[PDB]
Formats: sequence, structure tokens, C-alpha cells
Amino acid sequence: TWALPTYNNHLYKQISSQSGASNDNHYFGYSTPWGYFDFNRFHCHFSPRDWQRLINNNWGFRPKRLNFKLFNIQVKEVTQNDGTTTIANNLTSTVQVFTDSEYQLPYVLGSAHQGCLPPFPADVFMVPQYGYLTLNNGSQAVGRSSFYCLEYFPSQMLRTGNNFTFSYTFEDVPFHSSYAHSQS
Amino acid sequence: SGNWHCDSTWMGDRVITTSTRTWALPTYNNHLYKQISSQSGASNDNHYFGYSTPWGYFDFNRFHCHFSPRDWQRLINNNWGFRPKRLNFKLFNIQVKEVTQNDGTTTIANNLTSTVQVFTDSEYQLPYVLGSAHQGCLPPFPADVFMVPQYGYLTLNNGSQAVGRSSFYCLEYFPSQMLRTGNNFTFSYTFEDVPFHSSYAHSQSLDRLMNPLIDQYLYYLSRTNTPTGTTTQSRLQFSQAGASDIRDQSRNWLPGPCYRQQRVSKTSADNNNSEYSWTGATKYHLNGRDSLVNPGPAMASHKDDEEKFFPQSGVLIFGKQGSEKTNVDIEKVMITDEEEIRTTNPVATEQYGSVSTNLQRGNRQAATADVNTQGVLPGMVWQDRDVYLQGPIWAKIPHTDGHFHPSPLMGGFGLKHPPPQILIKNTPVPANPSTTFSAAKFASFITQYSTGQVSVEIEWELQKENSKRWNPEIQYTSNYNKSVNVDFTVDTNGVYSEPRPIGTRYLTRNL
Amino acid sequence: QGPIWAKIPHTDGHFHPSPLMGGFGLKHPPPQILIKNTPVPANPSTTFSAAKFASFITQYS
Repeated sequence: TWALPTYNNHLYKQISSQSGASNDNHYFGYSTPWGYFDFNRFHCHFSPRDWQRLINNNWGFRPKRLNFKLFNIQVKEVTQNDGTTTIANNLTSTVQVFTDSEYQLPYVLGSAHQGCLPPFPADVFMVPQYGYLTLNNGSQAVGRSSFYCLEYFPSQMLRTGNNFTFSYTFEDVPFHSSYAHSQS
Repeated sequence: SGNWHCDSTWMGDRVITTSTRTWALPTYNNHLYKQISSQSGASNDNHYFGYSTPWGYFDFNRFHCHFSPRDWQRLINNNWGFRPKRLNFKLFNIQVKEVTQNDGTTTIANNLTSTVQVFTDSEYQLPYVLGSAHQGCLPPFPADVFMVPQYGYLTLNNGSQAVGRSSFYCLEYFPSQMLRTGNNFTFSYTFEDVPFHSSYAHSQSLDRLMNPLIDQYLYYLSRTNTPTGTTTQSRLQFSQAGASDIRDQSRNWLPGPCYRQQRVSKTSADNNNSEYSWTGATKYHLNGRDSLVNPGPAMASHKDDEEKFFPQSGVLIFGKQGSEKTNVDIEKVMITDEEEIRTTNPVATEQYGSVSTNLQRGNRQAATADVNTQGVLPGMVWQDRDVYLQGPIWAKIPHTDGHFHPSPLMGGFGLKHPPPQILIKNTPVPANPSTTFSAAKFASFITQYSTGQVSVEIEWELQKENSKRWNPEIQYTSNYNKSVNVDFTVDTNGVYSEPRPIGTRYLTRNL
Repeated sequence: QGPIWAKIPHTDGHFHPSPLMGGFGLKHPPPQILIKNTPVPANPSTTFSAAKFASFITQYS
């Protein structure tokens, strides 16, 4: 179960280093309202038991396909009259979602950031904000630097009572090695 | 969405029942598992290691959920035996409520599409909680609305210490079907073939089974001394079993097994002046932890004259209506008593008999000892306990290789594959989440609860009464009381009550 | 708890593309999925305002 706040009050931002005089540490980048949930880690998929059962009996393994389905979307509106915090459900107010199979965006995952689906299924987690960096010098940004407006892609629209699926396929890749050799 | 069904129809051989109730499910432990153990209050026999979960489960194991006292009466008189066949189950009319208190004002706002999830398991892969006869049955009386009990289970341990053998579960790991308002749920189950229960008590006791008139042809040792010698005694003599001697007459089959119990009088004057009961208290044990013997092997409570005495343990002691939770005196609680099994099974308080000891000779005088315990032996028969009404229905045979005649000791039908449990849970709905990222587990939530209706239907199968007896029977009848207080009916203020338990053995068959 | 797959940086130069946190280097990893609420405006001004209209209603899903 996932919960999505609203970031930066719906507006892009330029973010850079504070210029704290460390030249090796500087960055030039953009924070966006877009959320993305990113599963790259095992314990999301495998329970310690199944891990144990697989790890003993198999030489190697690789993925083949994967399927993905959202469902049961709903929206909540918080409003505080004076100090009373109140949450009123709403309908037909829409959420929009798009993937890209064309690999046209900066690719954020792979740096092993926290925010995986929680190890333990009981807990409910927030979705991480997006963002990315770009070429720069200190605070200065080159003319080579790029920029994006994510709305520029054909996002499918979702409203309560609607679900979303897409089927993917992994390309053929050599098996991983689960074994260690018996002779040096 | 569904049509309320509470009713029973008589097909002859089979009889169908259905009942329906309204249920309400809170949210337990704020949606998080917990380790629970004993407080370590220094009593080593009392310790536990277990896990409490948010999951609710509603569990019907008792009769009075299914049968109304009338139908009970009508079935109990006319049938030798009965067992279930199938059962059908249907939820419907689910809805959700959200309570929110602004200042001190408690307000409940209905909501839609917020989902409840439910799964059964026909694969028997979970700890099996029912069968210990916990309270929380569907209320006896259909008018009332009841909360669903929280779940939980125990595991191997030592004191507070838990072994490495101990296990754990995450229930979300199963394919729960999802339910949203306007959706209903059904599954059809089937009971496996199991012997009929016995509703009858025999009309003739074992020892007295014989022909009065005809003498059997075997003999027995009559008298040692002719009289005299005396020092030379006398040669053995022989007589025949006859109408005059019932005891010496010979019998094929031996009464059932026994275990001793302690005799407690109702009269405090007769009961032992000093303290007993755990002095005391016949027990068995595992792993150095003595478990007091709760209702045990079947056996008869009392002989004819006493009626005051009752077994200290085996007899089921129910409470009456409005009973106290602790330190309640007897007059508020009902004692069940079985005098009807005197035909076969032994008396509880008494010994099983006497047994030879020494191997006699001229100077060696015979010696015997009262046998305090007897196991099963070839050529033995015994009767199963009564099921009463508020008593349990079925229990699960522990899945194991070792078995002998799997009859539960609270009475009922041992099933190899009992009706699967059903578990139910609300879907957690998050509170206002933090704006910036927080590495925390996000413990905030919105309070709510749900409710709906549940329709349980069982199809019984019967065996009709063929009895050829001449003289009139014994039937169960509520009568002879002119009191203003009516049985099985609400008081003036609407609180239901049950006067006394109702056993199943009324009719009669010859042995 | 370690990572699963990482993307080969799309380039001509390669030698034996095995990520250094361990995993499966993919030429075409599972695509990302992005998700956003639709902004719902607060009470707008009666008369025209040249401003970008920064008011909004707070919510989450």
C-alpha cells in the first residue's frame, strides 16, 4: 500500500549546491513534483524462507518477464479549519501515470537509494520524490546542460475504479553464479 | 444485495439450517504485529510465547448458533443419529464507517470504496485456533450484534526464551480476495464421511445381560473347605452359574477404560475441612510442566444414591447467564452431570476393581490391591460423551501418525479436514503523510471500522427412529413450573438466558 | 537487500558490462513508472489577474 504526497506545491525548481567551498562537492539539478516508486532490491520480492529455499537448490537463475498492476486508487483531501485537522474523501479527482519504454529520461534508479517497497508487507510507505542532476561547474551551469518538462509525454489518466497493467520482457542475459569453486 | 435467510426446512432424511447475524470489526493493535509472552510471574508451568495480529476471524463452533431450542427439541427426540454433509457460506452487505472526534464531538462519517479483504485457506497451512472452545460464537439470540474476535497463536518456548524451532507467519502472504461495497462472497464446502453421532442410551447394563431362567453350562470354583480340615483344608468343589448367582456368571465383553478422579461434595460440611484441589488434583505433564487434567476420558459421575457428589475436574462446569468472570459461587453456574452412561463406562470416583497380588501357598495368605488405572485391553466397549447444546461441534484431529480412535474429549466429530477458517481485515488507510521524505515507517493512520452480515448454512443428514418398544418413552419437556419466570426468553429488560444444559441422550435402544 | 539490476550506460565503449554492486546489467531495464496528482485550483480571483495563480488545494492519494 502506497501513499503519495504533493511535492514543492506543484512547481519545478532549480537546485544547486550551497557553494560551501568544497569544489569536488557541487551539483546542478532540478526537483520536480513527480513521484516514482522504484523497486530495485531483492527483499521486496523474496521472503527469507523462499530465499533460503532457492539459494540452496539452484546453480543459477535469471528473470524472464514481469507483470505489473495498479488498482484501488483513491484520493484524500486534508483541510484544517482552525486547528482541527480533517480529511474528507473525494471522487473523480484524477491521478495520472505514465511509463516510458523508450528510455528517453534520465535514469534515476541504480544508485541504490532507500525507498524500496518495505521488507515487511504490513507497513505502508511513502513514494519518493523525483529529481536529477546535470553538467555544471560549481554553481555555474554549462550551455551543454539540458532540461525536461515531464508533462510533455502521453500520460495515461486514472480515476477511481480504474486499474493499470503492462507486460514487460527481460532480454536474454547470462545466469548469475550462485556457487563457489572447490579448488584454487 | 442478498436476501436475509434464517429458517429450517425438513426434507426427511436431510434437514437444512440457515442463520444470519450482523457483525462489526474494529482494528486491532493499530495494524501491526506484536510479540507477546508471559509476564514471567515466576510460575514456570505458566508461560507462553506468541504473536498477536490485526487479523480478525469469526468462528462458529457450537450448536446454539445453528439450532433454535425448538428445533433442538424436535430433532433430539426423533432421531437415532445425525452428521453434517455440506455447508454453504455467504457474506453480503458490507459497509465501512470512519469515526473522527473533533474536540470532544464523536462523529461517524460513512465512506465508499474503502476496501475490506478476506481469505480462507482450504489447505490447512495455518495454526488452527478454533477447537479450544473460546467464547465469541455467533450470539445465541439473533437480535444481538457482536464483535469479531482478534486472532493470535502460540509457539514452542521455554519461559520467556523461544527456541530456534519456533516459527512465524505473515498472513498477507496468502491470496486474499478483495471486497468492496456492493460485492458478496460465497464458497461451498463438503464434510467428509464420518460415523453418526449417538443420540441414544442403552436399556440394559452389561453385567445384567443374560437369560434369567437358563443356567449356563460352565462351572466355577465353589468353596475351598468342605468344611474343615482345617489344617488339611479340603479338596476343591464346584458349582454352576445359576439364577441365584449373577456375579459368577460368565461374560464376553469388558467395560471400558477408566481413570480415577477426586470426589467433592456439594455440602461443605462433608467436604474435607482442610485445603485440597491442587493438593491434590490428578494431573499429567509435559517437559516438567504439570497440566491439570481437564475433561478427560468419558465415565459416569455418580452412583444412584449420592447425587450430591460430583467429579472435581472432568465434569464440564458452565456458567449461567450474567455470570461473574472470577471467584463466582456455585449457585450462579450450571454443573452438567452424566448418570446415563452407568450402563457401560465406570464410575469416576471409584476404583476400577481389585487385582490379585501374591502367589498363594499354605502359609501365604492371598493379597490384592485396588487398581487405580486401566488402559485399553482387548474386548472392551465404551460410550462417547454427550454433545449438549452450547457445547462444541467439531474439532480437528492433530495431524500426526499416532492415533487411537480419534474422538475429541469435549465431544463432537473429529474431522480430518475441518471447515476452513475465514479471516478478515480492514485495509489500512494512511493519515496525512509528511511533505518531505522521512525514513520512518510512517505509523500514522485513520481510524475506522466496518460491518456486514454473514449467512451460514448447513445441511444435516439424519437417521430416523425405527424403535419397536411398547411402553411410553422418555422425552424432553419443559413443564411443571408455574413461575412467572419463563425459560429461554428475554427478561423484562431484554436480557436472554438459558436455564439448564440439554443433553442428547433421551431415547432408548436395547444393547 | 542488495540491488538487482542496473542499466549499462548507453555508450560504445564497454568491457564485460557487469555492475560493481552486483546484479544483471540490462540493455533495456524495466522502464520506470512515474505518478503525480492532478493539481486542483483553490478559489480563483473574481477579476482577471495576470499572476500565475499560485493557489492550490492540498490533498494526497
